Formats: sequence, structure tokens, C-alpha cells
Amino acid sequence: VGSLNCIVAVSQNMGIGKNGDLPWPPLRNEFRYFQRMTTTSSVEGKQNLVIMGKKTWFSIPEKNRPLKGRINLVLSRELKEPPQGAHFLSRSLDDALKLTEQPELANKVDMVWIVGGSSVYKEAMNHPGHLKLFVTRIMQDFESDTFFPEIDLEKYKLLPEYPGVLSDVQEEKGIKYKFEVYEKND
Ligand SMILES: CCCCCCc1nc(N)nc(N)c1-c1ccccc1
Repeated sequence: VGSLNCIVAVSQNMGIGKNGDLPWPPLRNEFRYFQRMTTTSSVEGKQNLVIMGKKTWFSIPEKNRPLKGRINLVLSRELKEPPQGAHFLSRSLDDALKLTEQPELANKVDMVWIVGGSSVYKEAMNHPGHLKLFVTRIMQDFESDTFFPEIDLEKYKLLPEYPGVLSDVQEEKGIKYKFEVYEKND
């Protein structure tokens, strides 16, 4: 199994969802960036794993579920089988990471991408080890009811650039945004 990563799009007031919907209007190139980054795997014969909480899974429009070309794993203690269209179910992020070393997935998974939501990000971000955060900064305030956890910059370094990630300001539908990559190893 390869690197562990979080990927998020977040407004200036730290919002990531409004009743699960994006707080901002849909941004086509931001969507394309998310698909490209989470799907691209260099290791021949493997796919990336996407891990998400139950609410994040059901916030994805059905036409976009499962995230194609990736192994889709949902976290839930209430669910007793993977949701329709998903591939795997784990009770916790720890169990999901443990599963990636079981024979059922050990040689199948390259990169692991945590795609939401708030509590899953928080657990990943505060667990020791090597972790990167791919953060799209939506540079406006938007009404939200779920939020990204604080990034502790004592441990997460903002990288000066990263291959395959544009470094300059983007704009869609009149909304400026930018792509950042953070890395910790503790
Ligand atoms: C259905 C795919 C939406 C992709 C655009 C939104 C998005 N952007 C970034 N950079 N990270 C994320 N985790 C998400 C996201 C992915 C799934 C659900 C909610 C937000």
C-alpha cells in the first residue's frame, strides 16, 4: 500500500458541506481535479482506495457513485454491509487501514485517499505518521454546516509546489480558488 492522503475543498470559513451539498456552486475543473488526483496511480496492476464516511458517500450524486476506477470503502458502525454501489465497509479508519494489509486488499491498493467527512479527516490528521493533505482553498465565505478540522502548521508543511498541481489562482463561475499540498511526518 502506498501513501495516505486527505483531499478536501474548503471555503474561507472552513466549510466543506451544507447539508452534504457543496457550499459553493459546482466547479467543473475542481471536480476534474478531484477525480484526476484520486484516480491516478503509478503502480501497475493496482488502483487507489477512497475512504469516506457514510454521509460523504451519500452526498455524492448517484450518477457519480461509485467513484470509478478506485476501490470505494465506506466507514460506518450502523451499516452492516457496503452501500449499494460501494465495495467495502469498515467500522473505523483504523479498521479500514488494517484491511488494506489483509490478503483481500494487500496487493490491490496503491494510494489511499480520504475524501470526507469532518470526523474522518480529523482522525487521519491527528494520527501519527506520514500524511499529505490536498486542500483546495475556495477563496470566499459560503454558508456551511460541516467544516474542515484545523490544520496544525507546526506539523503540516505547505509545499512550495507539487507535480500535477497548479500553483496559481484558478477561477470558475466568478469564484477564485487555489490548490495547496501539505505534508507531515510524525
Ligand atoms: C463527487 C466528487 C466531487 C468532487 C469535487 C468536490 C471535492 N473536491 C475536493 N478537492 N475534495 C473533495 N473531497 C471533494 C468532495 C468529494 C466527494 C464529496 C464531497 C466533496
